[PDB]
Amino acid sequence: CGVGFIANLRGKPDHTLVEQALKALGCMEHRGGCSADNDSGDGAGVMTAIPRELLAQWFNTRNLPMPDGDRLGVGMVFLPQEPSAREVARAYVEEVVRLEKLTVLGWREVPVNSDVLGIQAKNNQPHIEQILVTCPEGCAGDELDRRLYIARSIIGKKLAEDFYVCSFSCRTIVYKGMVRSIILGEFYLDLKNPGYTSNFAVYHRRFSTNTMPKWPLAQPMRLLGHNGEINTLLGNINWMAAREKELEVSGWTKAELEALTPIVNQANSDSYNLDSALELLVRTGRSPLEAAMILVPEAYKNQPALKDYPEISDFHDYYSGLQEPWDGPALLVFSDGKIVGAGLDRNGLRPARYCITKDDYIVLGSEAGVVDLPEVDIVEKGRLAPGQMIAVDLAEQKILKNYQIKQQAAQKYPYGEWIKIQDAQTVLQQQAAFGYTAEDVEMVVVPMASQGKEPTFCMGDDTPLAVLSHKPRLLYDYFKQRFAQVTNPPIDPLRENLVMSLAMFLGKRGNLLEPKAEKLRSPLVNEVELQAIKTGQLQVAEVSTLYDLDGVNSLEDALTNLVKTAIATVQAGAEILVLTDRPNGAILTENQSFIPPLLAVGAVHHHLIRAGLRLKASLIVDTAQCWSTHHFACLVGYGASAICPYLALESVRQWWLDEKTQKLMENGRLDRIDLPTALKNYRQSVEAGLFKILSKMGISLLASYHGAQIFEAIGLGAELVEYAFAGTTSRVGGLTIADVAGEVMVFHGMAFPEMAKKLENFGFVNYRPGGEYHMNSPEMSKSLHKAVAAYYDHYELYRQYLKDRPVTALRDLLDFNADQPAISLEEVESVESIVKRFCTGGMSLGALSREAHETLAIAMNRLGAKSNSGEGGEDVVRYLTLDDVDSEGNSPTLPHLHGLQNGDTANSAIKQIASGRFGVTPEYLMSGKQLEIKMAQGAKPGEGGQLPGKKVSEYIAMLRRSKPGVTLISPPPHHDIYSIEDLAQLIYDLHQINPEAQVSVKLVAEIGIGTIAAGVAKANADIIQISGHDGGTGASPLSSIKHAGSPWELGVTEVHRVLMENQLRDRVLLRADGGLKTGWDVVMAALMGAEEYGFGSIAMIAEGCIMARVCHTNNCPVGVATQQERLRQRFKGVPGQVVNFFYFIAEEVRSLLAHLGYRSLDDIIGRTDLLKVRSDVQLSKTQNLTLDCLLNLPDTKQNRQWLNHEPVHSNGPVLDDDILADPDIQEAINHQTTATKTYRLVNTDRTVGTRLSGAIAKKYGNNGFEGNITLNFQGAAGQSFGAFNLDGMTLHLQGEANDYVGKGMNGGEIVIVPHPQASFAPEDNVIIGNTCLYGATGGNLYANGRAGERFAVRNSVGKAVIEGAGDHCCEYMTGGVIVVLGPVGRNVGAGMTGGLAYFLDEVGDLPEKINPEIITLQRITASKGEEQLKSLITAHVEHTGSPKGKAILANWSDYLGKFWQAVPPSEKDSPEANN
Ligand SMILES: Cc1cc2nc3c(=O)[nH]c(=O)nc-3n(C[C@H](O)[C@H](O)[C@H](O)COP(=O)(O)O)c2cc1C
Ligand code: F3S
Repeated sequence: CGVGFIANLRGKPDHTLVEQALKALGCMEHRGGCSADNDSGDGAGVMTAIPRELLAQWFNTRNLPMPDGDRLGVGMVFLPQEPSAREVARAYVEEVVRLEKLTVLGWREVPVNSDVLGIQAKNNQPHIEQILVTCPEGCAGDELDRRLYIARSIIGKKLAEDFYVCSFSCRTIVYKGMVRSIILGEFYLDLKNPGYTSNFAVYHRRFSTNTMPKWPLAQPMRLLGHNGEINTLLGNINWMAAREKELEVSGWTKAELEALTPIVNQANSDSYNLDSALELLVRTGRSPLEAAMILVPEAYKNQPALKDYPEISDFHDYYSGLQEPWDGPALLVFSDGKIVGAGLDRNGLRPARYCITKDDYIVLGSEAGVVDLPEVDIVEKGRLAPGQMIAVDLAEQKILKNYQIKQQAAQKYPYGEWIKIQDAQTVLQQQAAFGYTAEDVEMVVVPMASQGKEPTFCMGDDTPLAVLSHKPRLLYDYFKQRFAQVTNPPIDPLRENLVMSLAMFLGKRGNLLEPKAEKLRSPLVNEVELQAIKTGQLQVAEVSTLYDLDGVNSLEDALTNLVKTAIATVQAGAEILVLTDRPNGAILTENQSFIPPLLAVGAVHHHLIRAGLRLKASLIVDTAQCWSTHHFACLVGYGASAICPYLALESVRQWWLDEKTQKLMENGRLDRIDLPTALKNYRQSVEAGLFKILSKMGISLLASYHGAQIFEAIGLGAELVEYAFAGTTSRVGGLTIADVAGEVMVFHGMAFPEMAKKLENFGFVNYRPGGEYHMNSPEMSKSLHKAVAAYYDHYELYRQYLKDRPVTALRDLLDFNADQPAISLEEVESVESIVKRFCTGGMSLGALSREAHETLAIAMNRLGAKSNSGEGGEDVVRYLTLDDVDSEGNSPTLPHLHGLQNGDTANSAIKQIASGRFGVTPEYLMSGKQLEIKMAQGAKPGEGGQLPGKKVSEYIAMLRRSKPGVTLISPPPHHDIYSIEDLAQLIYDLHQINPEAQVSVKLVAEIGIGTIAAGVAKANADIIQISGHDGGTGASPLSSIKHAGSPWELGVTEVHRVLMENQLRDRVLLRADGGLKTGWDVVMAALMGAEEYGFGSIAMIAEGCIMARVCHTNNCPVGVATQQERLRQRFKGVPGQVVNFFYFIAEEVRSLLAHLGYRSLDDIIGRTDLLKVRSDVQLSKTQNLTLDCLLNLPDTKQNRQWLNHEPVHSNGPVLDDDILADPDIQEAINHQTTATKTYRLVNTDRTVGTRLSGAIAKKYGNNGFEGNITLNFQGAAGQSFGAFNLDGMTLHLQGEANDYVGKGMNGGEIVIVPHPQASFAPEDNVIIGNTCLYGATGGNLYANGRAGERFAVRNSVGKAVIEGAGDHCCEYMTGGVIVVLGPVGRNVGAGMTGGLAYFLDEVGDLPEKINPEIITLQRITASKGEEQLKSLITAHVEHTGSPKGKAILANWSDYLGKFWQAVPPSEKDSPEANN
């Protein structure tokens, strides 16, 4: 979406504003979507004041007296087209408008031209009329709106696509529609009438993820335009909706509150809900600014910019207790009519530029150069940093973030006033009972306890799902974490922790609406915090999570009573309920059985909501059965406000208090571990894991994660879910309350009846004979390895093990159901033809040895399929076909590979763009048939790539242009894609640089993917890939391998269905992967919707992986996942083996096509109707699964056209196309020419100069060019200005630019300069957006102006001078030189790992702001430092003329003093930070 406002303070309403408002929506067009029409838009809208002049003519014609401005009041109404129904509708409006003592002067029909709508939108178009109203008592502004608010909310109970009130006020009005942006005024004629005039205007261009427009969903709402995604929606709604009965305020009546009855609702969009909630806060006596701060509060902690403002620190501390944040990225834009303004999500994930004149004429919006003021008169040119609002007030005043927040700091204050004032070894079998296992403690509790970080592992989740396994499992295991993919970003929990919190509030949440004067650091609480708390504010009835045996028979009863006990106890005054499994002291064999802590905490939490009582108390779960990071997050997820994991804490006590352990600590394990540390490590590890999990979804506060239920269950059933976990999806439906009972029995049996010596080991993490099954055993793989190596008996073995297995994934419950006669292999398409559909899938060069990696590329190239470069860059040497190959199978260009032919190439068909941008270079991008945006990977969705330092050889360091020793943890988000439009932009950058390349977007299966893919389709992508949780990794958290992401059967299916329903299916190719190792696997993926099929681990195995499982170690005994030369030498494995492997899989595909009866995989894809549920299978845990989700897909027997895709989507006529169209092809082809050109830019002009860069890149790679093409530009530049700039390319910006300047820049220069006619201070005024220089790789950027956040985010070699910045300055920087000449927001060094930066922060406040995890603040001390800093600060001036530049430069000897230099422990010893 795009958004803004325009305000005029010092004038009376004019038309120009309206005019400008509309022009501005024009420039939002790329931030918006269109329907299947390619024409109707996802929405476009405009809020203004009442065009009291225009309405004047209605009154005249009717011979009627026009009421006072404060007393007129106007409904913009969408009504049924059908006459009879439109009168029923009209009669209702009036029925209720009359029910508040109001009077209807009548209706105005709204002049429209339906002829410009696109066929879809026109088909759907409601009939639009404005109702004009008054109060005979004499009501006014506030009171009238108050009544009108009540009115619209009542009419809202009948809301329908045909029947919706867009706005009903005496102050503002909304014209909005399913039109494309510049069509708005074309459609609504009122907006092109010179009688239309307003002081302000909010505008909004929407971007939806479907193709079926609903007029109400267009969007400036009744009160705000909202651009973003509430990632916490379910929680926020659930809390908000429990407030609903006890609403209570100043003289608002109890029946007037019961009138807004449901002020929020799961079925509406985050935005309709936000607007609603925000509305309620305003109508009950707060200004839009304040209420925003209540619901979408800043991150206030550690903010040195609130030194002088302890008011607002306190007014957040207060509310932080009352109301959880509506998280997710968000630019809000609102007007009361009285006030109008904008503010950002806590994290500042959307752009927001403002512009101000001498006459306080203000202009905010997602983009800089949009409403065209006369620059000679701009006074400020600002932006909102994360948290900031900016506002206007009718009494002619702008209002910057600070006065602002102070103004509700001043009032209702009590802030910092009312705040202040507020022994055996039974353990070894308790442990069994509560479900502990040999591995749970050895592999998880211990590592947390000893190293203080949850364990790391490799490879994918090999074993079957909880509901299909035969081994016992917790209830926790049935819940997979959901995470952010395109729709919204993850945040970095380590680099950006400063923004989060695990605080939790034990008080009962009172009244939001009344600020009356009348707290857990972390959710984990020790036996100490627990004693402490059980004193606390209130007493705290234990409810037995326990129950006896026989007679009071089932877990069904025990649950029931617990709820009743719980309900009953809360009624009787209890403000905290510790649910224990340890009531009155002890756990027995007669206390025979538990309510699993997750199942209880859901029950009491939902049942209480149904009781209308949750806001009353708050929940502590006091349990044994909770030790693992995930465990904790289920709990907080479904209710728990805090956890005392009394047994986990206990299992650490016993471990450290043990001879074996105590002994090793004297030599072997770290005897730097007093029991106080072993425990302080155990929790500090639990905390880092919570932080992590939240971040996977972009969530800052456990307070927000709390109600919200950020999971998708798999194998829970219909009633089980409704009872305990209401509103969580389980599209597969298994476990009954009985069945969960039966499971807890399975390991209740084994601590009690029997005997206790060591908890059992079930091969969960690591293959074992006795234990859980694994698709990839060291044995299956040696047998497959020897099979490929020949050219049989190993397939016997090999397939054998693959028969031998139980159910493992959902495709196993399925089977074929042919609909045509069997056929002969000889009719079927050839092995050669199928093999083109295969992909080897993208494992990084770091992760794998170059031997292993280059080999896959060769076999894949041979088959005419594709392999994939992972996130590691690619060695340039690879882009060349081999001649040097000789008789022995060796070749000088790649001396470490074997069995090469002479047509061979090791260049990767697919080239990956991941969050770290590691190799991402103009020629990189250009050697590449396809380009992949890695949104996420199956082993670890919310997270980002991970490369232990051990593995960063110099080679890897060279390829990644990063530092030899140093660990590489890439950022969770791409700093580039904070939203769907953002995605759309990156695709366009890519199509822009290599128009020839297809662009894929790689997602992980999880509920919601279908909706995301719809958007990706609309964002012009060429291929979507669905990865399952199955997938492999060279290193991930173990919790993640076992807990994040759903199965690809759910992914592909959903993507396939939603795209078909949305009519986008033809737009896009579907690649599926995750645990595919077999013809049958491919066929199942095909039936399910996939057209291409990916293989990681088996390609690996086929090259010689055993399944050691030590990838993260650098030890592959076998040369595959190491960088160690010794081990690499052991690499057996030749392209021919991976070639032959793929030919097997193919062959097996041909035979399946034969039993099914079709000639070609093309004929099969999507024919889900060829699947039936299998006759043999029975599970151990439940009677069956529901498989509607896999079987009910769109018929595909006839409609097969979606299977024909255009070769490559295009960016359209683009400015670069003209540039590349004159006398330039000379400066290029004659390797050495100068060329100057000059052009006007408007901010539709995106990615400028990038395609020229590609054109040069393609002919002389990164460095072959000695030309001097200069392109000077003027105006406001679009996203990605100068991206991937080469040497020999210089770009001039007379003007300003937007986000991502110099994204990917490789070489050359970019110079940006306000326009001379400015009269403002450059250094004091913004000139560039967020994420400039992103993964810069060389080149130089100079800019007189501030820049926004993440300046030089992942800079590897780029140099720059700017004059101020937002937060996250130099975020994951790694090399190069950044010079900043003005203030700079906080977190200034997060994970920066090499390179030098020099600030100059004269408020002197810099070290309070800096991130201290790694970089060090020095004062320039070494001369060559000076010399480095000068020539830069000088260059800037020679390219620019900077005033602050020239200043320092002539008083070189003064500013140079306190003026800090940032040194990563790595440039520590270099001629510029030492001597
Ligand atoms: C050792 C290893 C390293 C991987 N590295 C990456 C990575 O660099 N980027 C990425 O998108 N996927 C990576 N993957 C996942 C693959 O892209 C692919 O999706 C996955 O291997 C398919 O699952 P499968 O192993 O079951 O066949 C890696 C997988 C493994 C086995
Ligand atoms: S499991 Fe990994 S540790 Fe080596 S054996 Fe396979 S590459």
